[PDB]
Amino acid sequence: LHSEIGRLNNQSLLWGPYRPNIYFGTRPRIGKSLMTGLMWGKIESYTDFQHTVRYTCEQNEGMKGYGWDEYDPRRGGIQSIHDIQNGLDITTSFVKIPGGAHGGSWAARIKGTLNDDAPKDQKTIVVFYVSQEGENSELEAVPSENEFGYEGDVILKGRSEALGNYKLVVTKGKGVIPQSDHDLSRLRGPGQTVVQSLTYPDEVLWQAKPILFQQLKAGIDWLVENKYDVADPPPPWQVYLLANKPGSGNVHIVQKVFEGDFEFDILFSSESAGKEVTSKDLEREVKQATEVFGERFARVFDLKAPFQGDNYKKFGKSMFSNLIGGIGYFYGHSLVDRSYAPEYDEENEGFWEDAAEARARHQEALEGPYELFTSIPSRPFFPRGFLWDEGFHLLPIADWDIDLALEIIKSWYNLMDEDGWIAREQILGAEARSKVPKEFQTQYPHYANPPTLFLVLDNFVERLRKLDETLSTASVDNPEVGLEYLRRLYPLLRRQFDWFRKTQAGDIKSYDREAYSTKEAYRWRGRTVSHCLTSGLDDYPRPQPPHPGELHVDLMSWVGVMVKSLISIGSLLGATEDVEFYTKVLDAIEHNLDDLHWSEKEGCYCDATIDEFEEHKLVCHKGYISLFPFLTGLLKPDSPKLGKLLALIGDESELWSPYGLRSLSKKDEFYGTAENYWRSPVWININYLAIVQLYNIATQDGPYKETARDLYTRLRKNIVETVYRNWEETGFAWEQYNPETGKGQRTQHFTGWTSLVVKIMSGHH
Ligand SMILES: O=[N+]([O-])c1cc(N2CCOCC2)ccc1NCc1cccc(CN2C[C@H](O)[C@@H](O)[C@H](O)[C@H]2CO)c1
Ligand SMILES: *[C@@H]1O[C@H](CO)[C@@H](O)[C@H](O)[C@H]1NC(C)=O
Repeated sequence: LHSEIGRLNNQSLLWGPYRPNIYFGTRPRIGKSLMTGLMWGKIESYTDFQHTVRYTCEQNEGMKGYGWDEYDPRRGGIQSIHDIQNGLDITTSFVKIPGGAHGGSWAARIKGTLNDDAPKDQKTIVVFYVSQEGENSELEAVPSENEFGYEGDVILKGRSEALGNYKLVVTKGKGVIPQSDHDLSRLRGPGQTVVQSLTYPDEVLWQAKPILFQQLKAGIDWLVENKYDVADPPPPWQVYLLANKPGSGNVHIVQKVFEGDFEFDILFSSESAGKEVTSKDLEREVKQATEVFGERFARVFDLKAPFQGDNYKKFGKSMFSNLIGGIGYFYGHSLVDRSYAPEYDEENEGFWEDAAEARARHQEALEGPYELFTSIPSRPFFPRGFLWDEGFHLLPIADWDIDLALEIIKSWYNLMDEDGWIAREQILGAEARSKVPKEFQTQYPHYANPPTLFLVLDNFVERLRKLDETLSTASVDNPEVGLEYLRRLYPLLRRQFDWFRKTQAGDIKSYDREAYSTKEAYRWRGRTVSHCLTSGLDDYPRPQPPHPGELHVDLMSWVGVMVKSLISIGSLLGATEDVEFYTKVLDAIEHNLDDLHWSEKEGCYCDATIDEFEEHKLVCHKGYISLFPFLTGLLKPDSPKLGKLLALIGDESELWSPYGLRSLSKKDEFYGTAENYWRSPVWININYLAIVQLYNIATQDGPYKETARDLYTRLRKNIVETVYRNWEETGFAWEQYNPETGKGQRTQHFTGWTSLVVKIMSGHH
């Protein structure tokens, strides 16, 4: 049955718009196969199209916004693009039609509506770019009956091992198609849909923009050669209309020009399915997917007071649909320093200078290829896998579709090397590398990231204890299937645990360090004078200078989270030897959190170093780090330490702003200094952890139940309304929020863990 659910999840999830780095495109979960991409731009002059054309996601003054209004990767979705520069409101509706043996069929409608400001007769160029990688696959444009291009539909006929036989149709579309009475029309036609069919080596097919412009430039070179000149120039839209040359190749460019409003359809028909897809199919399936999205949303994300209103519901659907709509399929080589240079052990003072010298040897090499199926923080800015972000992304996704969440976790754990390392940042293939400066591509096998993916597995275990609709819950509805998933994953989870203890070890023994345990102490590798990027809290102030004796209380808490998950999953699997080892470790972390990281003087947890005089010194910077044992749920609800942390959380003069908890206390000397990234702003991911833990305490007998209930109620309200007000005014989820003003700041489209807000609204954790 596990096998069967496997095959059905593959077939369900194979096709999608799994190219979140571009406005609209499709690819299957196959490395070397069929990819599609949409381009558009106004053309008003001989030189503006190069500057107006849209392909890869950006955010600037020229784009009002964009995002998914609805999405489910099994069914499809509707995306809205609001383009100020090109005067266009675009709708891309995508829908999946199951059948046959090759992951089924799909359809998309592209709709462009000129905004009020645009000239009514604006000319818009639209390109549908189709590419196919694979040594023994084929794709052919069926020629038109007509001389110069297509009056109707364009038909591509294709074959591969992976997809079988298929046809891809770009429909004629609705809208005015401009006509040229110029002399050139004798040789290029008056104006019509055109197709150019090309071949390049498989590894450059992704470079859609340069491949297009190279064809456009050949077109213009031909005009200059053939006496079309400034005495009598063709109109700009005809100078930029490719000469029709359909045929066979691994690239197919389908170009249309519209005057005013336009729409056209893309119909992908898997031959192994029944009848080929029609525009009527598309319209029907789009209606259906919308009804299904509506029904699932009211079940899965039932928003509780005071967020029951339609305005909060619209907000929730937008925050949710952008998070799940960010799911991409990435394939290619990763850049990795496999030197394991000894400078990376960081056992000396000044270790960051040694580590710099090792990096400057540039021993990194490309390795893989690898594949990843994952949600992303940011389409325009960070369209790739981030290890601790994904833990946050999958909490709402797992509610919606636990089986999808488990596929993504599986995809992440298939990246783990023999040692138990997954790169914190997954830059797979040249297309992914193009969005990243060379200096920042290289991953390091000694750099960890919080294991937030365990928090999702915790939600799954609690659920496992206590056809699309069926597939979505098959791994909890069939406990046999769920246990078997954990059985295969468990060894990887245990390998990572051991990797953390081996590679991120703190030094107790070699200093005057008293503690209940000689084993349990941890230090994030990879820290520089002003940063600790591996912790995920880039510039939170840490002990100065960095030191091999440093201990980080957040890292110990994360190991705590891991052991509690391994106890749970080990138990379900009856790994009794293993569960006994974990239990001793958990008891040891509970004691050493206190002996090594608790400040009675400050009333909070702190990182440690060793002094100028080689003694253990606590270093207290009141903020998120200080709360970590509480945030990761390691503290008993009756703990006096917890009560002191609730006093810090609630204190307006330290962390409590009207807009949520400040990353750093207003009292801390590093408040609003340097880049001020994690040194004051309100971050939705850590606020979410705090809201879940306050709720935990509010729903138990104990001495802080009522303090927790009050703080839970207000914190939930402050975080949701801050993100809501900003979405209302700007159309964006933001990366962080200003604790003085409430404004969203840094990066837009952060869906992204800011989308945790859908879960905070639905409550009942
Ligand atoms: O140096 N940069 O290439 C760079 C460029 C830009 N630009 C691009 C063009 O213009 C607009 C903004 C912005 C920031 C950076 N900073 C470093 C950076 C690298 C990768 C991800 C993140 C975001 N998160 C940071 C979180 O702290 C972490 O926890 C989380 O895991 C991670 C993923 O969400 C930050
Ligand atoms: C989907 O299934 C095929 C064959 O059953 C397999 O090769 C592939 O690995 C599966 N998915 C992924 C991305 O592994």
